[PDB]
Amino acid sequence: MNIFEMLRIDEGLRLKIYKDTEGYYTIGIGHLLTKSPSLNAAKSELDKAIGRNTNGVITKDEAEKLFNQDVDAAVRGMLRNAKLKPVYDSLDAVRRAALINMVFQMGETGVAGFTNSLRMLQQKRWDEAAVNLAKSRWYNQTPNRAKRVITTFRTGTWDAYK
Ligand SMILES: [Cl-]
Ligand SMILES: [Cl-]
Repeated sequence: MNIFEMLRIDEGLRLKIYKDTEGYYTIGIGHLLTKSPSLNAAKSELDKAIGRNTNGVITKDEAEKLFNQDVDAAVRGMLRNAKLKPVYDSLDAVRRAALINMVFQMGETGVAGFTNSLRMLQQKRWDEAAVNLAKSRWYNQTPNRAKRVITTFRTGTWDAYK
């Protein structure tokens, strides 16, 4: 199992523009298009992303291509993030995946704000972090997804994903 799979599980795959759990226009494998309330805006941002006149629908390959870009960008962002980098580097491979998941869902900034948890993760205080991580909006909004990631950080395994 790996990040792509892991994120393909949490995010799903949709070939037609849709609203995310927050109501934002999204497409593909959790590819946010816009925070705008306008579907035209989203159709536009879509076409710009694809390089074609899509009409709110893309192929799977297209989806996968956006997905690749997004994973790459997320990593790269993390690595350029002073609060993030260090934690990331301290982690083992599985847990790194858990962090990237979060980052993809929530944005580096979003994630860089879980200071306490971040710190606990860095100290490898798994149970503590898992509890800390759970005191969050994120957990309360998307409990299941959140629990998956939390287990992964706590256990260092893919269990939650099997
Ligand atoms: Cl893009
Ligand atoms: Cl959920």
